[PDB]
Amino acid sequence: FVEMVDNLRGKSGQGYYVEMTVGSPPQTLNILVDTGSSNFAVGAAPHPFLHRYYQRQLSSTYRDLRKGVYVPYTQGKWEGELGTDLVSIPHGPNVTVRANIAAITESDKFFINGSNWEGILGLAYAEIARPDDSLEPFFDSLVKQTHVPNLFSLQLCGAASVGGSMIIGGIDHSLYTGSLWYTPIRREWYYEVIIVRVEINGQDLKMDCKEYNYDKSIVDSGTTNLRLPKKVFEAAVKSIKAASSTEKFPDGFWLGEQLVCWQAGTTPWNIFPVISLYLMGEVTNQSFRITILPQQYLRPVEDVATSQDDCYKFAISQSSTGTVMGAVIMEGFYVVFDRARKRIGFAVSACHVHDEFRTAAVEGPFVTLDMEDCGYN
Ligand SMILES: COc1cccc(-c2cccc(CCc3cccc(N)n3)c2)c1
Repeated sequence: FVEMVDNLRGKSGQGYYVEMTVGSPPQTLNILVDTGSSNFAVGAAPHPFLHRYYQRQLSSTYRDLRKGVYVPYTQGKWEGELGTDLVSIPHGPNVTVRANIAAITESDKFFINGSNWEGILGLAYAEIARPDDSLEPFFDSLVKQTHVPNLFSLQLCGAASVGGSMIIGGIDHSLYTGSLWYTPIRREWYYEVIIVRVEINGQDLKMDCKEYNYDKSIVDSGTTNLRLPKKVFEAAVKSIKAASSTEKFPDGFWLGEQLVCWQAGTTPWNIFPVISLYLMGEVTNQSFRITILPQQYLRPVEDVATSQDDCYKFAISQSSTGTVMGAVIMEGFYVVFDRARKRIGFAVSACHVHDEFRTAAVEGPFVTLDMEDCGYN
């Protein structure tokens, strides 16, 4: 696994990518690591933002599936042609696999101007694969065709340029301190989990916990923010705003509609409280909690040419589709996607940003009753 350490790169707000090769001879591409989707989709045409794209005509091992795929988002989409081909990960396990690949032939507001990735690796399960769950995800193909154990782990560091590790098939104990604590994957579609309690600064929100997971809570390397359902976001902001009334910021800030700036080196960490999410544990009536800092939910915006300050965007936002524990959360922790035992492990990341005051934490066990009632059906 030492070969796989530091195999991720990125830029803030723009995601974490791994090098992959597709076809024979190998074409190298940088591929976004996304635990919130289930298609391996890659640029296959010369869109002007792209450094590189998959040239199927150059590959002897390419096979057409003669079926297209169309994938909408709110504002934007990608569309493509399905096929299979041989896929490796240079700084991953020493194997080659025949995987489905969606050759992206048209898109809108998908690729990012200035980004250094050309595709997406969906690491979630077949249920949310498009056009349907019969299209086998990459990781399912990998596990099926090789002896790679059915698990992967992610250390997203952030740390301008960002970095991290994706350990495929195992865990590397150099990437975390203390103990791993595991929360069950409620259902294998997204990496769905259950949050059972939330504390801002130690003090809890006292909401029907069911709300915390209305209609989902998921772990998602492809979302920057900690996203929260309307009503939980509402309550959540209310307490953070209160926690932090010392200084003042507009209403738009909290809605992610304006940025906040303080002069270089002048940011007040401590007027902002820590956020603790209690996750369902492995055992009845037993939970654990992960604790993140404002340096996680207060994210720098790289360069604004209309300012000189240290400008941050408030990284919590509301959702119609549930809680999303994005890079804000994951950058605090080493996260183990233990597919084989249907559980996600969290430990303090050896690379998370800390000081000599407060620190990211994973703590347990706690006693929490009625954890099953926290899940929405
Ligand atoms: C931290 O990961 C990021 C940050 C910004 C943008 C993306 C990004 C951009 C275009 C496409 C995708 C993959 C599709 C997608 C959309 C929404 C949510 C998820 N998980 N995946 C990601 C990922």
